[PDB]
Amino acid sequence: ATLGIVHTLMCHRQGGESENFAKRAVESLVKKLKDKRDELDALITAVTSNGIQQSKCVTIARTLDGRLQVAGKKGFPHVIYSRIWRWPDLHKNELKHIKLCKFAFDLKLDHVCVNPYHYERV
Amino acid sequence: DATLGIVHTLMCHRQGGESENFAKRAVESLVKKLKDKRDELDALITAVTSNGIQQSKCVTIARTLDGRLQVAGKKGFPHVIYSRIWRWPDLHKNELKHIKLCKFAFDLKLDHVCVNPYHYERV
DNA sequence: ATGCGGGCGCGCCCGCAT
DNA sequence: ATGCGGGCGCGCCCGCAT
Ligand SMILES: [Zn+2]
Ligand SMILES: [Zn+2]
Repeated sequence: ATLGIVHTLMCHRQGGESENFAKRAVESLVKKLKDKRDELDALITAVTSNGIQQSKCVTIARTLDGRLQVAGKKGFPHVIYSRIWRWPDLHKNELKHIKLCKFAFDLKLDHVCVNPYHYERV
Repeated sequence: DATLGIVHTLMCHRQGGESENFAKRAVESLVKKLKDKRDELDALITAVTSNGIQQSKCVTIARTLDGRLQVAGKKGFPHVIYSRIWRWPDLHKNELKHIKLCKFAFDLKLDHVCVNPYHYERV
C-alpha cells in the first residue's frame, strides 16, 4: 500500500538526484509518517496539487547535527525534499521558511518540517 | 605517534588471508581499543611476536549486541577475524575452540571477548 | 524458534579543507 | 592550528535459511 504512495510522490520529482537516491529519500520519509496519517495526508496534498492546496507541516525527528543521510550522502532534510519536489539545482542556504511553518529548520526544534511548499527560495 | 611501531610489528605477522586494507584497519582498530589497556596490548604483542611460545593473558574488546565486528564494511566474529590475520589465513566460521585458561572466550558469552589468537585452537 | 546475512543510517571521529 | 564535512561502525530492521 505504501508502494502506491511512494510511486505517486516519486512522479513529482524534478530529477536533481539519482532514481535510487530519490526512491530511498521518499521511502524513508513515508515510513517515518507510518503512524502520522495527518502529516502523510499533508505531504500528499502539498505534492500532488503542486502547492496550490494548503497543507500543515510534515515533520521528522532532528538528528544530533541536523543532517539526514540518504544512500550514503548527507544533507539537510528540508533541502533534500525541497530539491526532490521543487528546485533540482538547490544549494545549501537558499531556503527561507513561510510565516505559518511551525517546525522550520531555522527554528532549531526537536522535529523538522520537510514540506517543500513551506519554504521559499532566495 | 608510537602506535605506528606497534601496528607495523603486528602487521609483519599477518598471514595474507585478508586484503592489506582489511588487515591494516583491523589491527589499527584493535590497538586503539587497547589504548588504556597497557597489560592487554603487551599480552597481544608478546603472543604475536613470539608466535605463541611466550605465554599471554586474554586480549579483550567489548562485545557488540550480536557479537559481530565490522572492519572495512565487512562483518565477522572478532576472535575469527584476528585468528585469521595471525594464524589461519583460510579460517572459516565454526573452526575455533578456546583453551582452558581463556577467561573471556567468545563461546562464554561474556561482556568482553578475547581476540588473542593463541587462546584458540583449530578443529 | 533462532540466528545468519546484509542493507542502511546516526553518531562518532578523523584527517583534510580552510 | 583546528574546525568541519565525509568515511565508517554498531544497532536496527527484516527476510529467509537452518
Ligand atoms: Zn512546515
Ligand atoms: Zn583469552
